[PDB]
Amino acid sequence: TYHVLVQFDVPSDKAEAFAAAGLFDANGSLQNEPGTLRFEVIRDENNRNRFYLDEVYEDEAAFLQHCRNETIARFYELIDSYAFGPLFLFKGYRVE
Amino acid sequence: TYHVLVQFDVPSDKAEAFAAAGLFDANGSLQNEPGTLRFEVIRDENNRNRFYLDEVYEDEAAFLQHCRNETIARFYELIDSYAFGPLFLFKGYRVEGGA
Repeated sequence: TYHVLVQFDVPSDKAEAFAAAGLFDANGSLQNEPGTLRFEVIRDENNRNRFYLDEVYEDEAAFLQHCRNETIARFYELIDSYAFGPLFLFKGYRVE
Repeated sequence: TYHVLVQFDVPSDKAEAFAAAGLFDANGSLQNEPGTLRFEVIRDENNRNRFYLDEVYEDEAAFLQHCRNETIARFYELIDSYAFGPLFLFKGYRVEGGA
């Protein structure tokens, strides 16, 4: 499996809005993309502005397909006015 | 849930030894620790030396329990001579209720 960790920063008063947008992305991607296997939104325990998306795909091609799909485009429409990112913390493969 | 992302760097000739140690840590923690819910070893797609541990716990207390248990202690005994880390990339809480 192909694991992609993404980091975003948002104004503190936009944190709840970002989290909703992240779950919108997760909901739509998991449901409609056969290559998208897991998609979690994580809030930093102390940094008031920082969130992480922990994404799992069958392979890199599935991630590139996600990048070309409608849900991620809808996600960016929601956050574009205020968010900073994506910053890719890593892309890698699971050691099974 | 409480999510912890850990990063390690190892010399190239110790990458297989690190993976074996990480697989021991993941299987030993998941099998024996009721608060340890998920534990994945991930190798960077290009960086030959870099590994990540993606750990999920019931709450912060369960991570701190993991930290005081015997599985992690043997993991560090296996990797001490060659590894660089842990570097904590993040600790955080999952936003719940999604599909």
